Amino acid sequence: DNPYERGPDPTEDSIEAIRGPFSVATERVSSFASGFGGGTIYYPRETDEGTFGAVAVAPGFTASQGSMSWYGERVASQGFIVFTIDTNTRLDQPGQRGRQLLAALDYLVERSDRKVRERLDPNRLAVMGHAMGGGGSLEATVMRPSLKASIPLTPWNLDKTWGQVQVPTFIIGAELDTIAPVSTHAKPFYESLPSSLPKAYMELDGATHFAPNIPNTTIAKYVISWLKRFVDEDTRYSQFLCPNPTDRAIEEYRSTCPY
Ligand SMILES: [Ca+2]
Ligand SMILES: [Ca+2]
Repeated sequence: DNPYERGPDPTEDSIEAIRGPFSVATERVSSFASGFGGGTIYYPRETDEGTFGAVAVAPGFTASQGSMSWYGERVASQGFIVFTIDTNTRLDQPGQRGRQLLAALDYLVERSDRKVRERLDPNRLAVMGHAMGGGGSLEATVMRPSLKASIPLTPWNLDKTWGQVQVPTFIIGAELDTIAPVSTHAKPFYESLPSSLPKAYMELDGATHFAPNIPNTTIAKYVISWLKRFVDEDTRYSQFLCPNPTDRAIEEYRSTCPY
């Protein structure tokens, strides 16, 4: 038995659901957060199944210097601690965003409120981010190879070579993205990741750069499946990842399936 399995067996509808099986509480972080600005921690309330892995999330833009994000409730309710951090769109760069993602994770492990800390398995951590924060997801995995998963969303990075990445990486591209075009960012990153790495690339049909900023069931279901498979080692979710998804919303999918 896998000690990290959480929640009932997944179904095609459960992975698409807006709210998963866990109820979610939040903790706002504004002080003692210099390495990442600030953020909101979303966590499962139920403790009877054991502790949870965590994902730090760096969005591309949040209005009015906010930190809440639709990923928080949608992912945390599937059994994860989700820490959505502040953004500075006009200044964020990938290496810095990678540092901030890791600072957010280290905050969770070392300084988070006891209600979060007691629910956290500090050994099972992941990163995800949008745009320069997606470039930062890649950067973070090189800085901290012990991470369990990385999800660069419409990632932007001048550095196209990621052959040193050791962390299972799922890149989501937006087909019509003109800010981080998939032909020169997402796909070159994906193809330079090692052939031996569990990896995937999902291109959203007709989508623009800002698609990850709005609730999107295709993003959510495969983000959830990736985090389950790699943060929780939960092979009940392999069935949704391999063979490659064929959803109508997907223009193209590439992977190193089977994992
Ligand atoms: Ca490189
Ligand atoms: Ca298309």
